[PDB]
Amino acid sequence: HMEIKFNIEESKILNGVYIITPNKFSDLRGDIWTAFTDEYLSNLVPNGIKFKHDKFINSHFNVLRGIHGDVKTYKLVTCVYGEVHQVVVDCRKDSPTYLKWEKFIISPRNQQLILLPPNMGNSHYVSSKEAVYYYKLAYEGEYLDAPDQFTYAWNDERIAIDWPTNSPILSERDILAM
Amino acid sequence: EIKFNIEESKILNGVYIITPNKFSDLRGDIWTAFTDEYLSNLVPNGIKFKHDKFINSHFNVLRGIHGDVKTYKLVTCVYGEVHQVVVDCRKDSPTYLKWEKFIISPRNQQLILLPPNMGNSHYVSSKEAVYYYKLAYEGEYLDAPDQFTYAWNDERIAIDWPTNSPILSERDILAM
Ligand SMILES: Nc1nc2c(ncn2[C@@H]2O[C@H](COP(=O)(O)OP(=O)(O)O)[C@@H](O)[C@H]2O)c(=O)[nH]1
Ligand SMILES: Nc1nc2c(ncn2[C@@H]2O[C@H](COP(=O)(O)OP(=O)(O)O)[C@@H](O)[C@H]2O)c(=O)[nH]1
Ligand SMILES: [Cl-]
Ligand SMILES: [Cl-]
Repeated sequence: HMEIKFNIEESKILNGVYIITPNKFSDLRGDIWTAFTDEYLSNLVPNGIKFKHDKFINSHFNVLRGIHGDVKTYKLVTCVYGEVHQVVVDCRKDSPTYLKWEKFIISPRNQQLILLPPNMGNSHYVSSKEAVYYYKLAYEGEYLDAPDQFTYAWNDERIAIDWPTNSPILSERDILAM
Repeated sequence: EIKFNIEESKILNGVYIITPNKFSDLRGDIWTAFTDEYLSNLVPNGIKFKHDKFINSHFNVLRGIHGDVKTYKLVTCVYGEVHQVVVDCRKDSPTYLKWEKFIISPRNQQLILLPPNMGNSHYVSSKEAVYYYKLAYEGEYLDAPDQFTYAWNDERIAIDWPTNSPILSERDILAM
C-alpha cells in the first residue's frame, strides 16, 4: 500500500528469467505503483549494465509481435493497460531449455514485470481491445535495431507456443519469419 | 532512428518539452520515452533517472499540486488523456505561480521535464488514463510527508481546469 516493495521470483523452468511483482497504493481515484528503482532491481543485471532505455508499444486486439531478441539486451517487460500473453523463448543453444518457452498473462489486475536476459526470444499477443506494453532495456553501447536482431516465427513448429489465435495481425518482418 | 525534439518552455524557464517520434503501422505504435544518451543532459552531473512510476486514474480525477526540494520529473500519459499542469513553485523565479498546460495523450505524446520545487498536477479527461513518471534524485525517495501541496484551484495560480468538481484525495482537499 504505502512503502515501495517488490517480490522477485526466478522462473522455475527458464534459468535467469525473473517475475517481479510490485505492490500498489489503491483508492477510489485508481492506483500508484513503482515499476522500477535502481536500489531494488539494478542487481538483476550483471555489473555496470544499466537499464537506460524505456519503450512503449501500443497494440490492437489480436496483434502478435515477435519472436525477437539479440545478444546485448536485458528486457524488463509488463502491460500497464489491457492484457497480453507475454511469451519468453529460451534461445540459448547451451541451455537445457533451448527453444522451450514460458507464458505470463500480464495486465494491471496481475501486474508482473518479466526480466529476460539477452539471447532470449521476446513476444506478446494482445488479448484485450487495446494494450500498452512497457519495457526497460539494459545494454552497453548502441541499441540493436531490427536488422541486427534475430526473428523466430510466432508459430515455429520446434518452439510450438500455445497462442489463442491462428490469424494474428503481423508485421512483414514477423510474416517473413514464417 | 529514435528521434527526440528537446524544446524549453516559452513560459517557465528550466521546463523542457520532449517530443518522441513513433513507428506506426497496422499493429499500433512503437516509441522510446527515454534514453540516458538523449535525455541525461536535462539533469545535473551525478543525478540519474533511477525510479519509474505509473499512476492509473479514472475520469475526472485531479491529482496535485505536488512538489519537493530535490526531484526532477519526466511525466507523460501513455494511455487516455490528461490536462498536465506544471506550476512554477520556485519563489526566487520571476514566474512563481505561473503555469503551463499540456493536453497529453497517445495523439500528443509530449514528455514534460520538471525541475525541483515545481508544482506537478494532472486532470483525467478520458474514461481512464495511465500517467507515466520518471524520477531523478540523489538519496532516498521523498514521499508525501516530505512534499509540498498547492491547492488545485488556488486563485493566486488561477489554473484553467475543465471542471469545478474534480475527484480529489484528502491531501488535495486539505490544500483547499
Ligand atoms: N505502493 C506504493 N505506494 C505509493 C507509491 N507512491 C505513492 N504511494 C502511496 O500512495 C499514497 C498517496 O501518495 P501521494 O503522493 O499523496 O499520491 P498522489 O495523489 O497520486 O500524488 C501515500 O500513502 C503514498 O505512500 C508507490 O510507488 N508504491
Ligand atoms: N521511432 C522509433 N521507431 C522504432 C522504435 N523501435 C522500433 N522502431 C522501428 O519500428 C519498426 C518495427 O520494429 P521491430 O523491432 O521490428 O518492431 P516489433 O516488431 O514491434 O518489435 C522498425 O522499422 C524499427 O526501426 C522506437 O523506439 N522508435
Ligand atoms: Cl522485444
Ligand atoms: Cl508528482
